[PDB]
Amino acid sequence: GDDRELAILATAENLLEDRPLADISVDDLAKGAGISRPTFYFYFPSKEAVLLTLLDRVVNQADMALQTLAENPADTDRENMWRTGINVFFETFGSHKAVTRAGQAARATSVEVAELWSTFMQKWIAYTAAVIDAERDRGAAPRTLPAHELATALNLMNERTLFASFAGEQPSVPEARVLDTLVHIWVTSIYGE
Amino acid sequence: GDDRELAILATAENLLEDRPLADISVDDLAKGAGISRPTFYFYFPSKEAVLLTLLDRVVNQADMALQTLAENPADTDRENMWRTGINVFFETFGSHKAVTRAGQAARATSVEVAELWSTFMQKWIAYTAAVIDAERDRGAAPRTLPAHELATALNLMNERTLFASFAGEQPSVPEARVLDTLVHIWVTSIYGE
Ligand SMILES: CC1CCN(C(=O)N[C@H](C)c2ccccc2)CC1
Ligand SMILES: CC1CCN(C(=O)N[C@H](C)c2ccccc2)CC1
Repeated sequence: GDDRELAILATAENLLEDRPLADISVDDLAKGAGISRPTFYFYFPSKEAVLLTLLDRVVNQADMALQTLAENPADTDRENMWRTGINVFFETFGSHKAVTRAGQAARATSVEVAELWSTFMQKWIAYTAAVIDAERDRGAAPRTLPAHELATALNLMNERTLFASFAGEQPSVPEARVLDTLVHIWVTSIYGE
Repeated sequence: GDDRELAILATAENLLEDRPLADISVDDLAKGAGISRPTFYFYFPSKEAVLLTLLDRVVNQADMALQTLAENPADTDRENMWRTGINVFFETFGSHKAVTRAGQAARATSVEVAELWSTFMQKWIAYTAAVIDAERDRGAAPRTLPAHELATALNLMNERTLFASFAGEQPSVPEARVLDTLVHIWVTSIYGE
């Protein structure tokens, strides 16, 4: 039951490491999961729906990890606070590069993948903005740009820059330098006047 | 000759304002350009090739505008220098939103659109890095991050943030606030310690 479903998900994630969704068949997913094609269709309406679930799981893992941080402050300076938080996204999505890559491409063709991504981006921006506001309220950050607009650009930066590094795009920041690059831009743009 | 070619390009740009490339036919482009379908195929091998040329023209217009700036320094402070340069991209791509939107989507499916975009990104990053280096050499900017890695992230930020604003994505920075948002992040990240 949940075991066949999990096997289909594992197969799909494994197969997306070697080729795109377009080059993967339902027969490929069924075969890999040790089930027939009609049995597959009992668990999922389409290969597209398999990706959506994989992405949903990755996105929620990141979100849950950020919630955990938000509830248990690490005892460090402000630079390290931002780094720790950006690192949740670096590690979570960096641990699922094929799902990241396929899921970002699916945004063009799938309304549900677009809305999933859009919902969580709004959440992570809102949280970023709340932290900047608290930093301004405590007098640690200067009142420069509208917090929510600053939050939006920094989050979009992270999205495009992390994804380019993971995919090895040209151009991209090397994966071993991307965390420090983002953290510097967040800290200088948040604290700087 | 060049007139039929230009008419096909104009038709394609006009039609991309109302619908995507997938929903536009060669018969649509021929009709709009006042030519037959075989005559179309004399000028362009595909509707895809029409987009590639449109994007090529937009990209080169931006590039040429930046070259002009680079050769004639505006007499202002450093904030205004960056703003003027970011503004070339804001205005050029902002004046061709349908071509921008279609061309960015084509990156997934077209190797030539991917390589066009990649070539000019490398150029604009290299130029950004050269300016930061000169700023460091004159002692106006501190030696923080590797210039080229800083240049890469700021350019990727601009790409994703400008495009989200133009497309009205959720989330996005409002188009009337996006220039000031980017300029603040560039200036604080380039000059800040
Ligand atoms: C406290 C903040 C830390 C930094 N954040 C962050 O990088 N979000 C962006 C949008 C992202 C999300 C998933 C994958 C790649 C990038 C948000 C939350
Ligand atoms: C001096 C620099 C100014 C800012 N630049 C810039 O925004 N480039 C990015 C990559 C971009 C290009 C086209 C469309 C949207 C964004 C580069 C050059």
